[PDB]
Amino acid sequence: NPFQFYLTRVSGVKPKYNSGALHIKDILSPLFGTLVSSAQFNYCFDVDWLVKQYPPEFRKKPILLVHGDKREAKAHLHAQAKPYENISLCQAKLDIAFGTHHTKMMLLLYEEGLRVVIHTSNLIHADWHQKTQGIWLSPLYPRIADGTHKSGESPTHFKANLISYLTAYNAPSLKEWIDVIHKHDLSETNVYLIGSTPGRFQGSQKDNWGHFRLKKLLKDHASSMSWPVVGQFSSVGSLGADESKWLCSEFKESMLTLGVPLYLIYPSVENVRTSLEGYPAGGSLPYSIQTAEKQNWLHSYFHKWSAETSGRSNAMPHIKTYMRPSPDFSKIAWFLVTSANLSKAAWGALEKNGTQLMIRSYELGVLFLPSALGLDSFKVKQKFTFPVPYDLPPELYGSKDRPWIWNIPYVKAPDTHGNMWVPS
Ligand SMILES: NC[C@@H](O)c1ccc(O)cc1
Repeated sequence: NPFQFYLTRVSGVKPKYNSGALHIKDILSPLFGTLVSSAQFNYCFDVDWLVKQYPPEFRKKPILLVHGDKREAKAHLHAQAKPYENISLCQAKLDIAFGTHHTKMMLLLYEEGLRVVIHTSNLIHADWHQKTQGIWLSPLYPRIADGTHKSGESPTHFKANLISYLTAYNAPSLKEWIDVIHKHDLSETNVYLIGSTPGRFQGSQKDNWGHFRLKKLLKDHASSMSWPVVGQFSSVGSLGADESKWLCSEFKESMLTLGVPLYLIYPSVENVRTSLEGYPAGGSLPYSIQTAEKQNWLHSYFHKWSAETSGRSNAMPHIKTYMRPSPDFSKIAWFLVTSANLSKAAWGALEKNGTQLMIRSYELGVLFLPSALGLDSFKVKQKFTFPVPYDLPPELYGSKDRPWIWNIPYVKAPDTHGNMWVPS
């Protein structure tokens, strides 16, 4: 299994649909290594819940929480953590407004080596219960024989890329994790790291982050051959007055690079209503009427959530993925799993006559390139060759479908649990 790409367990589907699926408890289990220390980067945290996901024997090992909370929210987080002597926090600077620290990553230091986990789930019960979420598991990275001279680097430059990502936080607690990574052999890594970090980037620095980083990797590491682009996400930023402002111009341009139809997959009201969760799934799909009414054009790009291949049609997506399938959808030129949703905040927007990339948020993903495996393309695994976790080709919204919008009421039809949705 070259990909090490997994979905989270979904409770309440047939056990067959959970066979190759992982819950956080499985990720933190002793079968994965003898835990010594860990860092949990994320957006939302339930500390009590989180600590319980660790095996009892490991529950007292040091844990660093890397978050972006401020003021009263920071207060609350610290409050959640206080009861736990072994937990420290690192507040990631968010110097630009409307930025979030959105990256989901685990750094797991064991007696036997180091593991890196890049995934899409918040550290709260509901994100791991009945949602479709994605996980990439690094291999167990051995410690470098403390008597040998080696970089421990991979052909994909993952090790240096991860260190640069951590370096940008400028945070004392992360330097220690940077030192740990220095000491390990990450050479077996076959994926590319794609990060976002807050900033306004000029010249050479453009290629380091966001969609320009992706564009750069696709230039150097794919090659060419009406192959569509597919984008799949749970949050939608303000994209501009029309497609030419950002979506089809700079964003899609990065995405189509190699060496054009755009399918966007976003849950409809109907997908949410009949989900395992019902309407409360919409709490994790925060598309506001405010934003949506500014850009009604975007919605003709939208396709339904359907995941029969993985049995998760009813498990609302909090995973985010982007990919480049062939015209018949039987193959792909690459696959990206990331925390980045469909927003300029996450991906970057060009400022000052296209000479500046402005990014608002921390985001992190892994890119699977056939070349890193010595292939030209991946065959799509038809029934959850790359494991595409949702159905192809994507299915267009019906005429009566609407995109889920979180902050309006739905009272005409009850959801899966006989409830309505009246936000307020
Ligand atoms: N339910 C919390 C809400 O703020 C939220 C919504 C979507 C996310 O990805 C993360 C958090």
